[PDB]
Parts: sequence; C-alpha cells; structure tokens
Amino acid sequence: DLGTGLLEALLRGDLAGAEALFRRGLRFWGPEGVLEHLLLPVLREVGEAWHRGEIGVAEEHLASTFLRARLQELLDLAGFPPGPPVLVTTPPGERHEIGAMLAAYHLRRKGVPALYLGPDTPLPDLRALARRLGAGAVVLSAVLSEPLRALPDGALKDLAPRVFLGGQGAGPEEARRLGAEYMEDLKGLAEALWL
Amino acid sequence: VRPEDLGTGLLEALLRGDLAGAEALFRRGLRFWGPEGVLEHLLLPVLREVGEAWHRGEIGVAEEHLASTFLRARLQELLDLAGFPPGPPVLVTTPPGERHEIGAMLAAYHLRRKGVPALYLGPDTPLPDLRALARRLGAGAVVLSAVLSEPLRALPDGALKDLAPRVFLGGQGAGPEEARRLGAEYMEDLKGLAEAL
Amino acid sequence: VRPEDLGTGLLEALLRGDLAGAEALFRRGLRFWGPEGVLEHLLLPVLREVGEAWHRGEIGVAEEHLASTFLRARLQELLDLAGFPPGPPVLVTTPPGERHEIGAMLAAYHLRRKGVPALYLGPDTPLPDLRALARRLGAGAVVLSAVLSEPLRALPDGALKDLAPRVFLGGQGAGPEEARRLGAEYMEDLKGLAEAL
Amino acid sequence: VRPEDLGTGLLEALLRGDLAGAEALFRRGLRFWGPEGVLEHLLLPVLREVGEAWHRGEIGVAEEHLASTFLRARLQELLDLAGFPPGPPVLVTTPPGERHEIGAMLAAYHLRRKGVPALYLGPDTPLPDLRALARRLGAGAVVLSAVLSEPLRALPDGALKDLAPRVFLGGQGAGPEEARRLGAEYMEDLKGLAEALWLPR
Ligand code: B12
Ligand code: B12
Ligand code: B12
Ligand code: B12
Repeated sequence: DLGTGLLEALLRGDLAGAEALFRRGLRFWGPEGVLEHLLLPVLREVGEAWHRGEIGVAEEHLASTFLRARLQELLDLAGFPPGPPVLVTTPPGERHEIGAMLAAYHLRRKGVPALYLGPDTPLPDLRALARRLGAGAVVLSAVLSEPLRALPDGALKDLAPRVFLGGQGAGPEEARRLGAEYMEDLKGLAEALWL
Repeated sequence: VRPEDLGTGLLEALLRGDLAGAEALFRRGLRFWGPEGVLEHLLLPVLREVGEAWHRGEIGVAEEHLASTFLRARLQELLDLAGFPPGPPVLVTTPPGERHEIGAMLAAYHLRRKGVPALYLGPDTPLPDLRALARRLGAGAVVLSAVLSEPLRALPDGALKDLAPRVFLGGQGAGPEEARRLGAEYMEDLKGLAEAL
Repeated sequence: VRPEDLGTGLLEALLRGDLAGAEALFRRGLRFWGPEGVLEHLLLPVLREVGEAWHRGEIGVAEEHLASTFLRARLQELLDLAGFPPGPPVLVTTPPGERHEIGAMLAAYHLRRKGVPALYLGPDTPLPDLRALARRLGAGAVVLSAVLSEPLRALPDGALKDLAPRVFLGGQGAGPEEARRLGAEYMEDLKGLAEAL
Repeated sequence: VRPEDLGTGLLEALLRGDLAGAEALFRRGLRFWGPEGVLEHLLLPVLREVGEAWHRGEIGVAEEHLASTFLRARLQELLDLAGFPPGPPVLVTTPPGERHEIGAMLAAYHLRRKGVPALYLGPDTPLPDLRALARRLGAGAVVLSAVLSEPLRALPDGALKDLAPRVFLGGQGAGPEEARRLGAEYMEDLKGLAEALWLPR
C-alpha cells in the first residue's frame, strides 16, 4: 500500500515526497478513493502507532497537519455552491477536525453548501449563526464520547431545522437523548437532506 | 473590487457565510499585493478585526471560528505553493498549551519563501517530543511562536535551551526577558529570521 | 467534469477567446494535480496540442500566441508563489535567436521549488552580456532552454563554455552532441537539474 | 523607504538581481499610488530609466532583460485584475518584428479598465494570422503598438487595412503619415482609445 510509503516519508520529514505520493494516489483512485484507501488508513495507523508508543506527539502532529492540508485541498476543489448553508463543526470540547471536514467534503461533492466552521463551537453561538444565515442543517462530528455525555438532554435538538450527529464517539442512544439524527456513513448524509 | 477596499469586503463576506466571495476577494488581494503582501495587508488585518470584534462582544464564537478557519486555510495553500528545499529542516511550532497556529504558519512561510526548509508541525508540541524529532531529523533550528504569554510563564527556566542547535522564540506573547529566562534567542520581525539562520 | 478532459476544455476556451473560463479551468487543474502536476498534465499537453493544431493548419500563429501568453502568465504566477531564495543566483534564459520561453520558465520553476535562486531573464540573451552578468552577480550556473535546433547551430563551437562555473543546456532542440560542441552539460529531465546543482 | 525614492530603489534592486526586494518595492508603490498610479509613477519611469541607462552604456542587454521581464510580470498581474468582460474582443499586439511588448500591454490595460474586452496576444504577430484570428473571434478592432519605426517601414502599403473594421496604430514609432500609408487610424493617447470605439466616425 502507498499507506506505508506515505507514512515513512512523513516520519523522515520528506514533505515533498509525501505530497507526491498522495498526488499519485489521488490520480489513481480519484477524490473519494484516495480518502478510503490512503488518507483514513494512514490517519488510523498514525493514531495506533502513537498509542503503542512507537512515535511521539511531534511526529503525530506532523502527519495529522499534513492529512488535514490534503483534505482541505479536496474541500477547495469541490467548490462552494450557493444556497442555504449547512454548518459543520464538532461539539464543545472536541478538538479533532478531520471527521467534520470529511462530512463537509461529502456534502460539497453532492452540491450541498457545507460551511466547515472548525471544531469546538459553543451550542448557543452555533444556534445563533444557524439562525442568522438561515442554515438548513447543523452537522456534528464526535470522536470522544465524554463531550457528548457532558451535554444536557435535548441540547442538540433546536440548533437548526435538522441536526446530525456522527463519529466514533456518538451512538444511537446518546443521539436520541440529545435530540439529533444519528448517522453512521457519510455517503448517506446528503440524501438524508431530501433535495 | 478596489484594492483599498478588500479588507472590508473580505470581512463582510465571511460574516455572511459567503465562502465563494471570500475566496475571490482573497485571490484578488494575492494578485494585488503578492504572497507576503496579502498576509500583511489582508489576512492579518482581517484576523485582527475578527479577534477585536469578539473581544468587544460584537460577534460570537461561531462567527470567529468561520473566519479564522478560512484564513488558516488560505495561509496553508500559500505554504504549499512555496518551495521546499532539501537539507537540514527547521521545526516550527508553538509552546505546550498554545493552540493558536497562524503565527507559526506565518514564520514557516517566511522561512520557506527564503529557501529555509521549515517543517510546520502544528501547535502545542511537548518539549521532549520536539527535542527527539529535532535530533532524529538533524534539525538545525526550532522556531516557536507564542501569541499568549501564560503558556511561556508555565515553563521552567531554561526549558527551551537544548531543543536544537538554534532556538528562536517570537510572537506578541514573547519578549526578550522571557526568551532569556527560557534559553531561546528572541526576535521581533519575521524579515530578520531568515538572515539570522 | 472529469480531470482528464480539462485539457480539451482549456484548449477550447483559449480558441474561443474565453480567458475567464481558461483561468477557471487552470485553477481547477492546479487544485487537482498541484503545482508540478498541473504543468505536466495540463500546461504541457495543451501547449503540445496547440503546436499540433498549428501543424495541421487548423489555427494560425496568432492563436498559438494567445495560448502561450496565457500559459506563460500562469507559470509566472506559480514562479512568484515559490518565492525567491537568497544566495548565488542561477541565470535562466534561451540561446540568442530563441524566442520560445516556456521551457526556460519551467526550468526556473523546478529550481525555485527546490530552493535554488533561479533568475529568469527572459529569452534571447546575447552571450557576452550573459557572461558579464553571470560574473557580476557571482552566478553559480547558467541554464539554457532550446526548443528549436537552428539557434544552437548558428553558434560557434565552445560558445557556452565559460558563461559560468556550470552551464546547462536542455530542450527538445538540444542533444548531447550539440551540447558537447558548445561546451555545456546536457540534461534531459527537469527533475534531475536541481540535484545536479 | 519613502515614495519619492521608490523608482531609484526598484531599479537598483533589479540591477543587483534582488528580485525579492524588487517585488517588495513594487508592492509599496501599489500601496502608495494604487493600480493605475503605480504605472504612471513607478513602472513607466523605471522602464524609461532602464532604457536611458542602456543608452549611456551603463547596463548591458542582460540587465535590461531582467528588468523588463519583471515589469512585464507586474503589468500582466494588473491586466488580469482589470477583469475580462464578455463581448466582441479587441486584439492587441505589436507589428511583425516588434519585440517590445509593454506599450501593447498598457493599451490592453487601459481598454480593460474601461470595460473593453482587450485580448493581449503578445508581440510580433504575422499580419495574415492576426487577420485570421480577428475573423475567427469576430473582433471589432485591432490595436497595434509600435515603439520602433523600422518594422512599420518594412510593411507594404495598406498592410493593416481591414484586419478588422477598426484598426489603430500608436506608439512613438508611429506617426499620422505611416498610419495613413498602412491603412490604420492613428492615435496618440491611451485614455481616448476606449471612447474612440464607443462613438465611431
Ligand atoms: C487517530 C486516533 C487519534 C489521533 C487523532 C488523529 C487525528 N484525527 O487528528 C491522535 C493520536 C491525536 C489521538 C489522540 C487522542 N485520542 Co485517539 N485514537 C485514534 C484512533 C486510532 C482512530 C480514531 C479515528 O478513526 N478517527 C478519525 C475519524 C474520522 O473516524 P471516526 O470518528 O471513527 O468516524 C467515522 C465515521 O463515523 C464517519 N464520521 C465522522 N464524523 C461524522 C459525522 C457524521 C454526521 C457522519 C454521518 C459520519 C461521520 O467518518 C469516519 C470514517 O470511519 C482511535 C482508536 C481506534 N481504533 O479507532 C483513537 C481513539 C478515538 N482515541 C482515543 C483517545 C482516548 C484519544 C486521546 C484522549 C488519547 C490521550 N490520552 O491523549 C487523544 C486526544 C483525543 C481528543 N482530545 O480529541 C480513544 C477514545 C476513547 C473514548 N473517547 O471513549 C480511542 C477510541 C482509542 C482508545 N484509547 O481507546 N487519537
Ligand atoms: C486574533 C486574536 C484571537 C483569536 C485567535 C484566532 C486564531 N488565530 O485562531 C481568538 C478570538 C480565538 C482569540 C482567542 C484568545 N486570545 Co486573543 N486576540 C487576538 C488578537 C486580535 C491576535 C492577532 C493575531 O492572531 N496575530 C497572530 C500573529 C500574526 O500576530 P503576532 O503573534 O503579533 O505575530 C507577529 C510577529 O510576532 C511575528 N511572529 C509571529 N511568530 C513569530 C516567531 C518568530 C521567531 C519571529 C521572529 C516572529 C514571529 O509575525 C507577526 C507579524 O505581524 C490579539 C489582540 C491583537 N490586536 O493582537 C488577541 C490576544 C492575543 N488575545 C488574548 C486573549 C486573552 C485570548 C483568549 C485567552 C481570550 C479568552 N479570554 O478566552 C483566547 C485564547 C484561548 C486559549 N488559547 O487559551 C490576549 C493575550 C494576552 C496575552 N498575551 O497573554 C490578546 C493580546 C488580547 C488582549 N488581551 O489585549 N484571540
Ligand atoms: C508546440 C510546438 C511548436 C510551437 C511553439 C509554441 C507552443 N509551444 O505551443 C510553434 C507553433 C512555435 C512551433 C513551430 C515550429 N516548430 Co514546432 N512543434 C511544437 C510541438 C508540438 C510541441 C513541443 C514543445 O514545444 N514543447 C514545449 C517545450 C517546453 O517542451 P520541450 O522543448 O519538449 O522540452 C522539454 C524538455 O526538454 C525539458 N526542458 C526544456 N528546457 C530545458 C532545459 C534544461 C536545462 C533541462 C534539463 C530540461 C529542459 O522540459 C520540457 C518538457 O518536459 C512539437 C511536436 C511535439 N514534440 O509533439 C514541435 C516541434 C518542436 N516543432 C517542430 C518544427 C518543425 C517547428 C517549426 C520549424 C515548424 C515549421 N515547419 O516551420 C516552427 C519554428 C518556430 C518558429 N517559427 O518560431 C519540430 C522540430 C524540428 C525537428 N527537430 O524535426 C517538432 C519536433 C515537431 C515536428 N514537426 O517534427 N512549434
Ligand atoms: C526603454 C527604451 C528601450 C528599451 C525598450 C524597453 C522594452 N519594452 O523592452 C530597450 C533598451 C530594449 C530599447 C530598445 C531600443 N530602442 Co530604445 N529607448 C528606450 C526609451 C527610454 C523608451 C521607450 C519606451 O519607453 N517604450 C515604452 C512605451 C510604453 O513608451 P512609448 O512608446 O512612449 O508609449 C507611450 C505612447 O506612445 C502610448 N502608446 C504606446 N502604444 C500605443 C498604442 C496606441 C494605439 C496608442 C493610442 C498609444 C500608445 O503609451 C505610452 C505611454 O504614454 C526611449 C528613450 C526616450 N523615450 O526618450 C528609447 C528610444 C526610443 N530607443 C531608441 C531606439 C530606436 C531603440 C534602439 C534601436 C536603440 C538604438 N538606436 O540602438 C534599441 C533597439 C534594441 C531592440 N530593438 O531591442 C532611441 C531612438 C534613437 C533615435 N531615433 O534617434 C530612443 C528614442 C532613445 C533616445 N532617447 O533617442 N529601447
């Protein structure tokens, strides 16, 4: 797999060769393909390696900053459609960005105007922006479960006309308790908007 | 349209959630002022106005996030378009506890524009891990950007002294005294940083 | 619409005089393939297709001018974004009589992407003036791109030999023997050129 | 650095091969004088000073090339920022044999600033190929910039006639008589050129 190659280039600080390997993968598998076969497998392997204590925090930072940059390029290539926006973010306390960015990307690939805000947005401020921009939906990505548990019952229900929760840190019951529609796969998300 | 007006236009586009218009105005600014110029005359003035507005309680966190996430994305684009030389890298990051990342990215960018192989790691790197990577890659220098002063104050004396052969601290959160205490070379302007290396 | 058809789209936009559409298509390609990629998979294939069309008598020289002026402008943008390192410069140009400038610009760009301070002079520089500037600036190398062979053939033996400490000749109009005759190092690929310095 | 010193500074940076410093000084000029202003107060004065220096034998051709390639790059960015209107284009170029291209770019820029879709082709376009492109694009006008007079003199009588319904020749290398001989309207000032299209006569 180009996965091991990509990781090894990043770990030796070869950002030029890492970029070249990613670009080859994008040319070979296309935009959706490269995410499934390269970006996510590498991100998972970086996390695992760190958990095993095989790499330190600096190396993980390097890799994650790089993958985030590639995903941002893909986001930018999808363009930004006009229309009532969908705000994409993470719950308060959640700092991980890639799951939200992936969600924004899948929406944008299907012509949905997904505004990625960045992570960790307070719920009242998110509700206020959704209202001001006449947003049709809010989408939330949770990697950790703790930030969801800290939230009062029904706290996600009124953020916008539709509210979607996904990510490892989320499950059907916590979604029900919080008042959000739970969603496992990213492909289905655009269809779930009924447009 | 007018160069004299791009800051206002960019801010207004971001606040109404017009990412397409924002992108077009940034591109215009890049064409007008060039790579370094757009950062001085557009990106930073807008980022500062967003931050100020938030401090005055005029805008909420969500709006500020939108704008900052956008500006960060543009600086990353510029970073990628700059040359990356081979040779002993310079690691660029922020002190432990510092989450703001634009100042570090700006530093990496100015270095890369001047032929210095600056690896931006992202923010908030533990010092032992930073030291280990600097040693493994044979880094010639470590550059740290601090916007807040608190994260610097939490560090023990001489904590930045042996990170790499040269260690640079800058950002508004830093000053010559805190640099001396922590064992880093202070610098104020990004212009001078490439010459210093 | 599919990336592998950006080439035909770009060509069609240029031929109908749609500079705005051309710019948009090029930017899409840059986002898709990145800086080096867009040159390999869009700029060069389109420039070759313009040349072929001209050979088939489908378009005149004015259309070729339009397209090449456009591509030169895109390459210039990329050149500017790579930034210009300090240090002993490398002068990049074409032999006297050679007016085509894209191969030289491509060479300058690949060098600049690798931190080498490549000064693109433009095409068609007299050899005495080139030698004088190389000496005044303490240039480490001169790089020449030749598309046509005629301008090379008009030059006396050993005419490129003392232009600077290293002298490189490339381009389809050049081969190892004409390089040897003229006193330059020949190379085929732009990738190898940075390593060679 | 002060505005009254930008011209000298820019030239000196270019002559020592300091492209980074040159870029920074041009941007300072843009900040001071704005887009059109920088052309009048910085770009043209520097281009003229490069020419003068070359005449006085103080710089060779290599240095002039460096400087002109730089200024052409700046002017191209300004051209692109003027935007590209829709409609029947105006082709802008130089006569065959004319290699200087700044005058043509300046003409294209003034037209584009006034909403005219000026397509800058680059310099030195053979007249039959220019005629063919004007016809293919349905161009309403062709504009030619001549710095030198010799390339005009080499052209046969009536050689610029009917390249398009309107044909304009300008530049110091051109005069009313050579225009008449070649079958073009002569024009002195760039500002008037857009109006010269809107109201025909
Ligand atoms: C990679 C990783 C990291 C990386 C993060 C890399 C990055 N993303 O920048 C690093 C090394 C930094 C890391 C550190 C930490 N993480 Co970690 N690490 C992982 C790992 C190996 C993979 C996580 C992952 O796949 N995330 C990527 C996202 C995109 O995938 P996902 O959230 O599963 O979501 C999928 C779908 O739901 C969909 N999706 C995502 N969002 C949305 C939204 C919608 C609406 C939809 C429809 C779909 C969707 O896309 C994804 C495709 O599969 C796991 C272990 C494992 N085996 O999974 C943990 C794990 C998530 N980490 C964990 C922990 C504890 C941490 C740390 C606290 C460790 C520490 N002590 O410092 C820190 C900080 C976490 C934080 N503060 O957020 C725990 C979580 C435990 C829990 N929450 O109950 C895990 C499970 C491992 C463990 N220790 O058991 N981690
Ligand atoms: C933008 C901003 C924010 C934004 C940040 C958005 C983002 N970037 O993500 C937001 C609203 C989120 C924010 C948040 C906070 N910030 Co604030 N806000 C600002 C502002 C406006 C900073 C401008 C900025 O980002 N500049 C970034 C870089 C470009 O600027 P710089 O560091 O001065 O860098 C220059 C040079 O130093 C050089 N440089 C940079 N790095 C290096 C390195 C080297 C080696 C060299 C040579 C040069 C160099 O490059 C730059 C050239 O212009 C200031 C007020 C102001 N007008 O400056 C505060 C300010 C920094 N914020 C402040 C505060 C208190 C906060 C918060 C704690 C608010 C809060 N109370 O919760 C939070 C932080 C949360 C946390 N991490 O703990 C204080 C900090 C006081 C201190 N220094 O300890 C400031 C100074 C406001 C004040 N009180 O006057 N803030
Ligand atoms: C495009 C083209 C032109 C264009 C140029 C404008 C344009 N570029 O679109 C125009 C219309 C001017 C043209 C016309 C002519 N050219 Co023509 N045309 C071509 C064509 C199709 C493309 C090749 C090309 O120009 N690439 C552009 C450059 C950048 O790429 P390159 O030169 O291959 O260089 C590569 C490498 O060498 C490297 N490189 C470049 N410089 C350097 C420097 C260094 C140091 C290094 C390491 C590497 C390096 O990078 C480049 C890309 O990888 C080829 C046919 C083909 N090859 O498919 C001919 C070709 C070059 N043309 C040819 C001919 C015949 C001509 C004319 C004489 C035609 C005529 N019959 O009158 C005229 C003369 C030009 C003039 N009158 O001023 C012949 C060359 C003669 C031969 N050796 O047999 C070719 C080979 C095709 C053929 N018919 O046989 N041409
Ligand atoms: C710079 C310069 C050069 C530069 C050209 C710069 C470039 N573009 O690359 C260089 C050094 C290459 C050069 C070349 C030569 N040029 Co010279 N040099 C000059 C200089 C200083 C200015 C030329 C210039 O500014 N052109 C740029 C354009 C924008 O200026 P412009 O033509 O005045 O255009 C204005 C208007 O005409 C109008 N305009 C332009 N186009 C159009 C089109 C239309 C439709 C309209 C309405 C208006 C319009 O807009 C412009 C701004 O207001 C003059 C000296 C002087 N002016 O006193 C000579 C000068 C014109 N050059 C001269 C000539 C002919 C040459 C040379 C042949 C010198 C020689 N005798 O050996 C060389 C030839 C080398 C070559 N052919 O490549 C001599 C003429 C000698 C004589 N007749 O007595 C001059 C007059 C020097 C002098 N003071 O005597 N030159």
